Amino acid sequence: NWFKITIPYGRKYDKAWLLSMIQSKCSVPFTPIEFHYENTRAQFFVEDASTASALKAVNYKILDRENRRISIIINSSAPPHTELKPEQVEQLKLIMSKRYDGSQQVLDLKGLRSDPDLVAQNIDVVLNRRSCMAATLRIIEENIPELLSLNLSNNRLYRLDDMSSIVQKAPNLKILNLSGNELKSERELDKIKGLKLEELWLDGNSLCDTFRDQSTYISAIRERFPKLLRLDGHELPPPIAF
Repeated sequence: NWFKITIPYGRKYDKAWLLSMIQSKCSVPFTPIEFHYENTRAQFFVEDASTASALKAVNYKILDRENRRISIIINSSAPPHTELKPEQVEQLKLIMSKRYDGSQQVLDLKGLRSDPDLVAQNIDVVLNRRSCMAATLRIIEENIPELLSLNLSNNRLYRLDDMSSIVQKAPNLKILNLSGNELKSERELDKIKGLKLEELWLDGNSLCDTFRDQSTYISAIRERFPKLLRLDGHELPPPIAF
């Protein structure tokens, strides 16, 4: 069992001074295996449960030059160098904001991968990646609870299960655009069945070549979203009840 020690604002101090001050308080000798900087914070591992405890007891005990306390956060963790970095998120978060229309609550995450402003920053927004859509939805839940329309077209999406918790994160989502993706089956829609969509776009997905006529297509989709009014830009015939 390993532990990862993080010192927020570690790059604000002399590596030498810092590590020494820690040891001067830590009851036992330790060794920073894999010490490295990752933006302001300093990080290193500790392959020992007893040590980690000793290290954690050093938290809040070191006063710095400008009279601030130095904090040490400790969590157990995997191995040496085996996901989204804070920096990627505040970035992804920032981009998302620039593409949210407050007036109509519309988040446009269209073809995100080919974006100006992050033209090679080296963070390639990959929404078809589980961890990333995870982060995305998480930001929506925190910052845009009242989201009404979400555009996720052209992102090579192929497994909607990754965004199946959107039902509870975006309660009022009514419009969803999934056109131009890599959905193969009709079954994928079942993972987002809970949305009370009024509008939906699926064209551009191979799942369409699954039906022989619009009649069947609309029935299948409406089967999941009963109150659907528009589909692929076209208005649908009022739902017939029984």
